[PDB]
Amino acid sequence: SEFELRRQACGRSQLLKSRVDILEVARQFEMRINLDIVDSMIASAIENNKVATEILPFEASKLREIRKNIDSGFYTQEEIEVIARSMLDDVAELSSDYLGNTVVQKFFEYCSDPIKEAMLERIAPYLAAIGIHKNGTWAAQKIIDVASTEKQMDLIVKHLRPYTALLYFDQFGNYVAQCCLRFKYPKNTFLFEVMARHCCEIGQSRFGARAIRACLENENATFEQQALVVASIIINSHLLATNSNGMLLLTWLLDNSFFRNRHRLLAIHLATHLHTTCTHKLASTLIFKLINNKQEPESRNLLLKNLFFSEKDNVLTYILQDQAVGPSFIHKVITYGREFLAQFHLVIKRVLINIHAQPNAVYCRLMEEV
Amino acid sequence: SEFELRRQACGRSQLLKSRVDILEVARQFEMRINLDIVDSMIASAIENNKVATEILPPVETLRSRQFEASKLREIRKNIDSGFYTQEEIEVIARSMLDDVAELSSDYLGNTVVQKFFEYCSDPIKEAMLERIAPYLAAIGIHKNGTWAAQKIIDVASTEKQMDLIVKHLRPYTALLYFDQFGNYVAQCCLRFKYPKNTFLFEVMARHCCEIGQSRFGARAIRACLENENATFEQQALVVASIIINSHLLATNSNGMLLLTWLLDNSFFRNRHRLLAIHLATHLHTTCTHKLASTLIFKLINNKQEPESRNLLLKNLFFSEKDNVLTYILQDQAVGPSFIHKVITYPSIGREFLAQFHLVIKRVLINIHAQPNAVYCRLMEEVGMTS
RNA sequence: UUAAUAACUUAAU
Ligand SMILES: [Mg+2]
Repeated sequence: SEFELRRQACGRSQLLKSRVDILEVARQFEMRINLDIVDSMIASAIENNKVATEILPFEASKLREIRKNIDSGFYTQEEIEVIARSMLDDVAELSSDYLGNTVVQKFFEYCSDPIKEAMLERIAPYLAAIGIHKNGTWAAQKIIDVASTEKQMDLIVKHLRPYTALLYFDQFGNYVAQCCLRFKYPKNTFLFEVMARHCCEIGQSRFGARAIRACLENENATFEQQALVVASIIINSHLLATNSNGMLLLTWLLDNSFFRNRHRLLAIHLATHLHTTCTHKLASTLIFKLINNKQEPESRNLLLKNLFFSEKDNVLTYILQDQAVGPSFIHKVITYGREFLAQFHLVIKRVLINIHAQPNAVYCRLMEEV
Repeated sequence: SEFELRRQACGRSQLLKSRVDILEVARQFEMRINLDIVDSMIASAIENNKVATEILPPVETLRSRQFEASKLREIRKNIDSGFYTQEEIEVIARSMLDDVAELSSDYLGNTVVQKFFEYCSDPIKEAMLERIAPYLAAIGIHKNGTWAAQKIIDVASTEKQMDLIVKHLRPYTALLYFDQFGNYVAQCCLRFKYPKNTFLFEVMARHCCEIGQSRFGARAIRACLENENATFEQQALVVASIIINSHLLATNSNGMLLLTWLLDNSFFRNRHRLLAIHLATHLHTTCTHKLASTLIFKLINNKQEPESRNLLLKNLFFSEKDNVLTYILQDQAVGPSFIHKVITYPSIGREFLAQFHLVIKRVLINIHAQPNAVYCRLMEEVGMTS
């Protein structure tokens, strides 16, 4: 699957490793986030290990008349329910039918809850498969959108949870996932558990990253749910910054977010990954945004210490030994003080000597600046 | 509105005042013109006074736009695939009569409404048109809807359809000519032929000033006059209206395009003579305007039209108490430069040249014009200084 | 000789 490929390129979940670091970041937001709620979600995130590999899956005239008579008000609610109960053996197959999907929709709009629960009991094991179907997705979102009882939501949550990651990857399934935000806490929690645990894999997909943004901006996400996923975004920022989709989440985090200390906490974490981020074409752009920001001095200060005044200049050496990104980054960073500027000038000159750096197109500007 | 500004810079219509002068210009056009038809057009032009100030779109309702988009995509997809009967199309169209007016301006709906008029039979077209006609003008000036409005007009096959279009477009006709898209919507009605397309020429004659001064209306007038469905009476009505508005058209490049078209047309006889006769009574504004004076200068320099340059020069220099020349030489940026250019042109003579020199000398003295950069060159030409 | 198809910025029958 696409999940298998990104799971291989992400390693073990940062939520598994840094359960205590995530709890601290959520605490260190200074937003009064209840840690017991956050930890229990990390608990249920680790508890629920069922993760799916793939998603596994009455002629035209007769269906049209059913839909025609329902739209015409020609039916009683009890008359619709007799029809529905007589099609339970087929209602799952119909949910993906180009005509059946419109009928199953009408069935859920008008039947009473016990019949909706009877239909859903036959559909639930296929809801994720219907959810990614071009036709079926209209029925699956309608089913979730009209889920009114507790028995209905639990059935949807139970049979969607193993496929929640795979849904975020899908052009239609990620909207099906978002439909579950209606359930509110605690039923919609499974969405944020999956987003936090697989923030690396989901964040690197074209749809999942955009669906994460949507979930975090949703009015039914509690602060704790937001804090859990955002903290996961932060401790994965060194991985998300390496591709455009992950960068979208980080861009969203810096700009369109109300989280206090997000800039500082993001910089603090990225300071231990300066060699890889500042040598990557896209990640270096973010590292510069964190330093160039004048209103975040603690970030720029900690980022500059780890950048130039390192254990043995190994951080600065790695960056300047890179060809396509490294030296351009360091030259920029400095060319935007005067006493402080010469102090950085001193450290750059030492590394370029030990690099044996030639003054070709890579080192023209930087060698002149120091 | 933007219409209010064009009429304020035009004044009241020259068609109302000079109803008999237009009839005069129509005669001296030669041609096979039935003169009585022209006057009855000026009559219908003045009777029909219901003119709209603005163009209002159909009120927008609330739609689940993505369920609506999928529906329209499939309708267009199945029509293009021939999977639909003409009856199946008409069933769908009849179910959307409450919606065709608002859909006509939609990015997708406009393509579907087009197909509906291409494929439905005439009763269903008339049924759709009865819902769309009061907004056709609005649809007509929409960047999307104009494709649907022009289609509806181009496929108007019955008399009931043309009359509906003419009925519900006439109040907005002037507004359509002003619009970058609506002016093509108005031209689509030229297909209707005489006498149904006459409303286009009535509006062009009454509002010749406002329309002829606009980038799109002036070019639309030129297109209508060159259209194969414009009778000689319709051409003469509008061209004569252009002549009696020449002093206003000559003040911008769009109206000047109409006058340059008329002169280079060579189909209307006595165009140069009739144009100069009218422009001789408006020498104050033309000879002081940057662009209009260019035309007046061309009308005199033309040696092959001697009668025109004689009437122009008599009214230029020999006016009551010198008020025409006074106004021109009182102007700074255009006036004096024009008179000097008229003098220093070897086509006047010498008996008349001294007569012109006398009056200009008298005006500049009675103006108390100083010999600065404006009047230095001209003052030496008549005496004054050296 | 003035022409011209919307927005969205992850949607879709
Ligand atoms: Mg798009």
